[PDB]
Amino acid sequence: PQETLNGGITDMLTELANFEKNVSQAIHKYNAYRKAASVIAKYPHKIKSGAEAKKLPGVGTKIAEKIDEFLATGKLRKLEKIRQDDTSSSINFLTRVSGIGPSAARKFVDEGIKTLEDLRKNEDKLNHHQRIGLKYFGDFEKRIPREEMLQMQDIVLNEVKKVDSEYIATVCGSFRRGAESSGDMDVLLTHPSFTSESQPKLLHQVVEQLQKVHFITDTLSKGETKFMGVCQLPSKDEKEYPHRRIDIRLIPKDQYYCGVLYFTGSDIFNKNMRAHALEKGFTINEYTIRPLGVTGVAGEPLPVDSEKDIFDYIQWKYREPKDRSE
DNA sequence: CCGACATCGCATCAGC
DNA sequence: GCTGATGCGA
DNA sequence: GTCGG
Ligand SMILES: Cc1cn([C@H]2C[C@H](O)[C@@H](COP(=O)(O)NP(=O)(O)OP(=O)(O)O)O2)c(=O)[nH]c1=O
Ligand SMILES: [Mg+2]
Ligand SMILES: [Mg+2]
Ligand code: NA
Ligand code: NA
Repeated sequence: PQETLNGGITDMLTELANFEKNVSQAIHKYNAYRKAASVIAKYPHKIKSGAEAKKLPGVGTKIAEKIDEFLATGKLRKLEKIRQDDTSSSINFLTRVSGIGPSAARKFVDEGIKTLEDLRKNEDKLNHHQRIGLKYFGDFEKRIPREEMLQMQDIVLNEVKKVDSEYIATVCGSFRRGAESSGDMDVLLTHPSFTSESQPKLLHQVVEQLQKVHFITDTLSKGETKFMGVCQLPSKDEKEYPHRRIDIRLIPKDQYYCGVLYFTGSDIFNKNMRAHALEKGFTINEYTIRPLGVTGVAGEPLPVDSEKDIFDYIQWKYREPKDRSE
């Protein structure tokens, strides 16, 4: 349904969600508000009262009261107030820097560091991740057109095969769902020699090669199985491209398709597919699918050699990635 | 009344 | 030195 | 904040 229908309400709830996570440090209120915003966004009617909204799962007494005030006044007294509040609004904003969470944002503001300009004057007080997040603040909030994603995929697949032709690399996330644009790039990686019981260099080799051809420009974090970094397409006369976020995960061969499924998403799709994993005694994480015991204890991971099989367990017929927005 | 609310890899801190 | 706890992003 | 044991 159109955003115009209840966009005022869902915007209100989303904003309330952010202040709970970032300022109050209340992650479960954050999720509570997001759940309510999500169920209202789908509601195919213009809400006329808080009582009407309360019928929806996730909308309770308090949010009903808030909707009634919003409907009556076009605003929320509490939200207007915290908006004007220099301390809280500065804390909330600083968390938009990748690496600065609710705790670090609080500490910065506590000592008078409230803006991007303040952060730029105080590099000594930032860790490696936070410096990169600051350096590319604007770029990291930009979206990536599918055309650039395809160009980015071309490079990753080419360099990965160049290192070792037995590698298998899959770009997942919103890209795999065929989305017209993405927020970042999620790469899943595997190799015939790495399974449930087996170098740390398997991931390193790839990262290093992508650095060699000057695709990967910065590193946020890098372990034996998980890389988080920054990349950039080569210049065109044309201006240069924005720097983008890219993750690369090395996953055991015998867990690849659970991984591919999990990190393809969507969030809301996985949340739904997991809920019905329960439906008839299955549990699914990013590694395995397991049967639940007679009293709810998961047993042995089952064999999986395709996304298909994971569907052949909870008894749901295959959904193409393009249909997994929900 | 009151506990659950998703989970995991990596960087960094708290402390022995 | 080290192990364990916490912050963080996805 | 919501839900339910
Ligand atoms: C944010 C998030 C994502 N995921 C999973 C589902 C996502 O589909 C997948 C990748 O995360 P993402 O890159 O933030 N989401 P996306 O790739 O579908 O969409 P976008 O274009 O990156 O915004 O990882 C979680 O399991 N827990 C999370 O908190
Ligand atoms: Mg993504
Ligand atoms: Mg991502
Ligand atoms: Na309700
Ligand atoms: Na942040």
